[PDB]
Amino acid sequence: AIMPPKTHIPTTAKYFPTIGDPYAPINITVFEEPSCSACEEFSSEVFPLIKKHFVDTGEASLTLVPVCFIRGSMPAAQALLCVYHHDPKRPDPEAYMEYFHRILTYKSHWATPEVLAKLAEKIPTHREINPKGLIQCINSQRFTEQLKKNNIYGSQIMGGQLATPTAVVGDYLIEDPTFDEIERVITQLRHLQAI
Repeated sequence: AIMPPKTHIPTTAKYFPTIGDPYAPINITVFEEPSCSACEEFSSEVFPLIKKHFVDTGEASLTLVPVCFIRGSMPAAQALLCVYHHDPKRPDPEAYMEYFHRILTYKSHWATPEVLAKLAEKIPTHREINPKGLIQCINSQRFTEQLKKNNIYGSQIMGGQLATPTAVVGDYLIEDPTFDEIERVITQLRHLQAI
């Protein structure tokens, strides 16, 4: 009830939209924009492989951070965080990511609640996601200030390289990442760990 203020921006993966083991030695942190054209191939062909090869093995933690840089994306950005927080008790990144993926693979005035609500249907949650609640949360623009933290966070992280998709493996920064690039960097990280 009465506690100190929350951090402006968290210090551990546990408190970011993350799947896998939060204590894991390696952390993959990905930044994506709801409208980025280069992210469609990534979330569809690259992101799952990251999950399968490094996250499902307990080798890495996978964080996905949303950002809003081009007009028409804020509604979708709102919906993402609206779904991420569909349950007051527990944030479920699993629903939030699958929702994201569905948005990235969707074909400038595109982001409408109806389209955002339809994509949100049948979404797997740990006690279900309602359209009317989702539409209300989008119009409310609850998470405008949050997305500003994300933009500034991802910016300061990339030294201004505000382009997506951008994945961060350990302390390494890979623009327009591929699976080979990500794997090649992990091979180095496993090697340094071995040292």
